Amino acid sequence: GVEKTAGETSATDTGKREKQLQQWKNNLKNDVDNTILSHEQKNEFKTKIDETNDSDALLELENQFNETNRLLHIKQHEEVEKDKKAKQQKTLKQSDTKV
Repeated sequence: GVEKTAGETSATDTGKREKQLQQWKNNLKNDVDNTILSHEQKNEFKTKIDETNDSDALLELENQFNETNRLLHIKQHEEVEKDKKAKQQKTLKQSDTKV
């Protein structure tokens, strides 16, 4: 059928679906703000979530911030253990008997 039609290709649709998207966008930006993402990363995801009408790319943004947050919980845990169990460094004796 049609392709990338060079002209005045103006979509009169997406205005109704946007209402449904807005509630979903609020949900995603809430989770993004509740997660341990950096100040820049929170704003970074929120911007995309608002600008994206593409439901598939919104599903991708979920996969992205949940991944970023997961990577953060793993990285930051090791950095917490670094200070919390810094017994081979100038630190108090938090002798955390745990692995």
